Amino acid sequence: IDPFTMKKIFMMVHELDVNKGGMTSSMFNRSKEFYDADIPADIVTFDYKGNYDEIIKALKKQGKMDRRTKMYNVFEYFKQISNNKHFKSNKLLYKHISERLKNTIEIEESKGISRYFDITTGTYIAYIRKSKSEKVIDFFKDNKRIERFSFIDNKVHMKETFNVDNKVCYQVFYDEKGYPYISRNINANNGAVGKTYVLVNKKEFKNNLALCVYYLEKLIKDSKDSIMICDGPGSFPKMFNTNHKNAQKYGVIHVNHHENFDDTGAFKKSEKYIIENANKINGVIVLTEAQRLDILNQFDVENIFTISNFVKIHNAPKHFQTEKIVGHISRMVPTKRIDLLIEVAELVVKKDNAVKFHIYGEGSVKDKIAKMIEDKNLERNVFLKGYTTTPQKCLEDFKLVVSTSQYEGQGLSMIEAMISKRPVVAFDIKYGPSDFIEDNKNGYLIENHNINDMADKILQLVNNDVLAAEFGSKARENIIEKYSTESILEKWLNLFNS
Amino acid sequence: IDPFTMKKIFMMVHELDVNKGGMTSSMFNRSKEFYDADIPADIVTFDYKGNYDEIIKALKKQGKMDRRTKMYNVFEYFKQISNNKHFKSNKLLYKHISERLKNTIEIEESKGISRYFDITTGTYIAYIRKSKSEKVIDFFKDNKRIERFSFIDNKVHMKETFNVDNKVCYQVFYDEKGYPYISRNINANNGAVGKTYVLVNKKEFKNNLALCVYYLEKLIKDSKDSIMICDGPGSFPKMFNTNHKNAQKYGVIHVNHHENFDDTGAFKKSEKYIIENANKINGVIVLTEAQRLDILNQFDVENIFTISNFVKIHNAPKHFQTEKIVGHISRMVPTKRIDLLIEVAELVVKKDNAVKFHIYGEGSVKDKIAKMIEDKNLERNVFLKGYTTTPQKCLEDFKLVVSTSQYEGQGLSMIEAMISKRPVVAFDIKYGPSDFIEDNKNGYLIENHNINDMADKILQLVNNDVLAAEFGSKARENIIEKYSTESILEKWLNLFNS
Amino acid sequence: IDPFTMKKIFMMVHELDVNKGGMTSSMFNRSKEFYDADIPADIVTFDYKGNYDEIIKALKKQGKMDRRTKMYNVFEYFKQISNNKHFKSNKLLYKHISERLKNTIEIEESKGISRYFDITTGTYIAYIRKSKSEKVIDFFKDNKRIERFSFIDNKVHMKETFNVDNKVCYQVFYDEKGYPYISRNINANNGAVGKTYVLVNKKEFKNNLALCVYYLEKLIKDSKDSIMICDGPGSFPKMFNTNHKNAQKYGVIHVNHHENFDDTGAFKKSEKYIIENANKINGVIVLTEAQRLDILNQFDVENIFTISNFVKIHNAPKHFQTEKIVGHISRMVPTKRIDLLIEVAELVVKKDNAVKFHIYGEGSVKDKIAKMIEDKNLERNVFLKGYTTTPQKCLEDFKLVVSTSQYEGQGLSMIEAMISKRPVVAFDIKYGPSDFIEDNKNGYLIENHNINDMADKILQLVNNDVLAAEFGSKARENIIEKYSTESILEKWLNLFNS
Repeated sequence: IDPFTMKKIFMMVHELDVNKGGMTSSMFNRSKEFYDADIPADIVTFDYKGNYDEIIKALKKQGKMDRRTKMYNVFEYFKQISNNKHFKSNKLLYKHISERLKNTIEIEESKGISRYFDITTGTYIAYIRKSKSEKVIDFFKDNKRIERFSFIDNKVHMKETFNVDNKVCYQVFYDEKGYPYISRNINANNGAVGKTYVLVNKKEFKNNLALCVYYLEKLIKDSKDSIMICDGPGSFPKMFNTNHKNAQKYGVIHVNHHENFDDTGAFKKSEKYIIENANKINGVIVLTEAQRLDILNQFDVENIFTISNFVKIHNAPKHFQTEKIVGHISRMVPTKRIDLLIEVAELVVKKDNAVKFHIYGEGSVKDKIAKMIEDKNLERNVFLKGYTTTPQKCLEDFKLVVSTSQYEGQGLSMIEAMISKRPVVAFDIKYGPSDFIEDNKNGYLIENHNINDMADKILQLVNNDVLAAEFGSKARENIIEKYSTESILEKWLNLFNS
Repeated sequence: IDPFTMKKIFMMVHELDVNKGGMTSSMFNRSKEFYDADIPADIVTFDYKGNYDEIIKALKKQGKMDRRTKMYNVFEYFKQISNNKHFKSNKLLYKHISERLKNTIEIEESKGISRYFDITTGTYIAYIRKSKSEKVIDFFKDNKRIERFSFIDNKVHMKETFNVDNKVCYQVFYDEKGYPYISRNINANNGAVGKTYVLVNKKEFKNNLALCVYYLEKLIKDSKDSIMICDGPGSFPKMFNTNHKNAQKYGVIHVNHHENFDDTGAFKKSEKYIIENANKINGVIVLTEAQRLDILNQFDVENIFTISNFVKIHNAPKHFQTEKIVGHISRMVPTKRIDLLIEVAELVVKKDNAVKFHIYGEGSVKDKIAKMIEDKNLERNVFLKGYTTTPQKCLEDFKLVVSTSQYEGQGLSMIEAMISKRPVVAFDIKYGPSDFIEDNKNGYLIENHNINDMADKILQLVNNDVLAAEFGSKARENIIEKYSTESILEKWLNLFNS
Repeated sequence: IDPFTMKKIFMMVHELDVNKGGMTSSMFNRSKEFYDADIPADIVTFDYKGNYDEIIKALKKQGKMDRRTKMYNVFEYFKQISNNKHFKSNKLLYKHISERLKNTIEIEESKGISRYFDITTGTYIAYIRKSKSEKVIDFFKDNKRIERFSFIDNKVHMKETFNVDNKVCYQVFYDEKGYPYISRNINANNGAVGKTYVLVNKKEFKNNLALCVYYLEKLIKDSKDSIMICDGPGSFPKMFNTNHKNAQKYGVIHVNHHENFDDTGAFKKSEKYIIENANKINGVIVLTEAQRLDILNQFDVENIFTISNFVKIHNAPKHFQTEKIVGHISRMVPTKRIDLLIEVAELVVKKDNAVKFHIYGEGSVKDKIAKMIEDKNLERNVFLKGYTTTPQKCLEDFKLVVSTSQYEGQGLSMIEAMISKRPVVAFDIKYGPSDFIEDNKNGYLIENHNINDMADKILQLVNNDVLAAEFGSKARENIIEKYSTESILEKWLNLFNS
């Protein structure tokens, strides 16, 4: 690959945030590898945040995002156009705000929260809340909130309008000199973005889709060296609909495409739309051959390719754990079936008592598990430890780990554990686990409903230190041979070259 | 009749419009005949239209309204009072509008539709739509429409106010120099007019009824030579409630007074109110003796008189049609039972295929007929040709015509067809057809449910050219002897003279 | 008692009003007796009225309130603080109002009611209603009322804000120079007072409870000579929650504490809260030993004391009535079971016809009694005479009187009648009647469901003039011996001294 290649990759997803994992981790690391191979791979997002600067800076400070990865955001782009049209700050905006606050007395609620009342009439005028570098000002009309101005570092970046139910129905974004550059309608019911007005260019759009199609045609040169990769399934139409004639388009599916918990044969509606149009773009990528194989029968398309996530080999713990500890790391999600896990930890501890179960995670499964834990009185064995910033020093504490998930794209959490020499006991589900857990040499695969069979193989190893240690080391080394950076990279480059 | 008579007739109805037929046609022609006999007969209306000038001009251009017939409208009257109180245009109104639009940028939607956004705050200010000589300006508040200004020739004539559901709850009417002369409350639910404020006279009224009672006492001199004729049943209370001591009052009923599709013996509520008060005014007029007869038993009143509509004899077609074509002209209305018609055209064409059925009309029966047409697969026989501006050159194309109506006042469409020498096959219903279709000499009457008996007599004549031609000529000439202008006029004059 | 004692009693209740009886009568007279014994006893209220001055003046003019009794009201207090901070009238408030009314025409509705419309646009601006010394101005926005300014003697005292449903959601109170001193949120659904802003002191409160707790700590010196008596059960938390360490606190229960019409054993929720905290204050007072006795078992507290209302002996009528008249005085309330009364007056008059039944009262039982009266056709015997300002000259007209009440605190109306030498026939209910009607010496007690037994003893006396006269005189004198001022007063003083 030409160190001076003019190839560039644009990887698309709705938003980035701190403490948001999932495919964005896969995007971050994938960007890192492309740059290492001298192909810049940046990220494109389509949502509004007044503090994206702080968010990206923090993602890089925490080592989650490679320093070379840029994020291109649609509102930032028009903000930058607006910044270069005015050469004088919008004082009138501040005057407008200041005028509405004159003739008021202040009544404090607490140190950064006060209300303001007209001193002639006693009418409720404003609510002001201040925290650190942020400030919100809420204006009232007939004692109902109508507007909120949001500030960062004493500069307005956003104004919101509220309807009779006190929900947002309109937004304005201001540039760094105080000028409005975009406004847009919000449907108060569901929060869907509607008509979008690009004020700085005197142009209207039907909605954010139309806005971003336009943005991408400005952002991404129409050359065969421009590569677009859409990871966010919700964002695929933005890519699909541009008028690029020469730039390449790929869509990546990160999850099982079958609808969750269905016997109809139902496919998730977005991922089905992406798959069905595979022959209208350069390619749809899935993480396993298993999934690629299922698709080629099910659908009449051919442009389906298998490319695994890159895998990064962190250093293993210095010490094998031997205390009968076994943990679970995950978001608290229905599809990871932690409900079965507690019903196996129930089983393990009726038979062997000194085993305990450490659970890290946050989500819609936590407080109906906590209640599930002591309904059957098990919280001196089963522990629910909340969120994990450092889920590698949690791996060191574990002898083995468990996965009761029914639906995965690849199961990276299971791979990541094997890297720390911590062997895995998990369901034989699609897709992922069947590949990198070799039954009886680095961890166990069970067939997916037999939580009883899970009892045996789990407490087997929680009292066999040497088979615990040897399998984890066979689990780490297996990963290294199976998922090499150079192998993945090559599959990418063959697609781009055509 | 004195060519210098001071008699004048005021004929009342809610509104006039282009493409609105029915009794207004009867009013138009009736006015024409009264003027010919040297008695002016003008029309009074009670609704608001900013473009009534254009509407009346067009009605006269199209030859629907006699050039001598004036329309007196209640809002026009107060508009004219306001016009003579101010001698300087209302610049402040335009300044008010212009002020709210300053400091905006424009964002086009299409060539005559743009939106306006405050350039300091980005707030949505206005929507402007322009077409030819008309313009509407919509102002927004918290991103919801609150007001609409309507323009004709760049002059405001109306302002409307909108509630939270974006429905009108208040209206203002402006005179030709821009001054508000009337405002009024609207009930957003049903559109009923409420409190009405006559600003130019500093006076309030309970509602449009009270307003128009007042108007009529100003418009119509209280002399025995002032004659009021109420045609619009909805407008009867306006007439009934004035304090005129000397002016004559008549009400005309144009329809069957029995409630439609009823077995109770139910009378339409308005027409019952008019009938019950017949002995409290000079007279209630119905179009047939049949109907007059039914009333005199049913009710304890005597002032019921029969006077037919005037009938105008247009020139007949030069040629008899002989192609097996037979048509239906009507609004698409439940009471004209076109449902039976298609179920007779079904019958005719199972027996004789080369017959086809041309249907002109628009209404609430059209798209459940179109579907009814091909559910039984008949659209190469039965044709639905939309609206008719020239329903006489449609008469020429026909050999005969059909009426499946169950409820009529007289059945003028059936008479009008006979004039074009096109004989009629229609139900023997009340009221009208029993009079001017002589069974077996100019057309057929069937008894009203036997659509099978209709099959026989219809396709009889669609293949008997000479009985088709002779009956139509017997149908035209019959009309001429039966309904003469001089005969009708005389019945009117005897009422007025008493 | 020291004529120079620094003892003072503060008696608490939500509001005072004219034509509002009940415990406020008991408070009025109780105040009178304390002052006579040289201990000032004033009243504290917690609601807003712009005309409290007129109301108190009228209560004293009518001899209902002792001239020495002051009323301390929470809003008056802050009004007075505001009055002493400004030394210039708030002209801007009047300018604000005047500005919104300029450029309008007036349209009269009647002599004190007019509407105002902008003369440039015709928009509805205001509604003004004037009566005597009061005026309200309503302002409109998009033809919906948003604000009402209330005036007394041409000075604003209140401004109200209206929501989309035209209900109050915010109030402002202005001082006598026109300055806003308090504003507060109203929940439009139920009318509950919320966040309260004491503008004159730049301070906020959670609600009226928090406001009044604060008020009472300012109003009532924290000394053992400050005595707080809470009569209004709704107002007990205001007293209970102050931080007074030294001032005494008593709560008085005026009614049966059992929930009305219940078989569960349910206690009225407020009175239960007061009773349960009896040992946390100086004492809970009930009107009878009977009720005190029921409580000491039912609850685990001891600070329950019995002290009767003071009783005032008005002069008796000069003449015994002997016409068979027998009356009922009461508010028309479910708990006084006038339904049974009419079903005894039914019984009395089937047997003796010349007896009639005079009923004075107003309430939620009147119009389902009127209908109940002639459904059984009895209004030439049973009479419903409306409200009574002079219920002593109604006592003179009566030979005896009746009470069918199931629930009482003491039954003062029954006592008051005996004073006029009018003996009572009433149910033996709790609490009260068992004490001061001695069965067979001054009136009759029946057991509470036997309305038939009531027939006998009633018409017995309506035809025994001498037993009617003698029992009433035994009824008057009994009261005098039983309920002496000095006896009551002494029970109070022993509590205060401890």
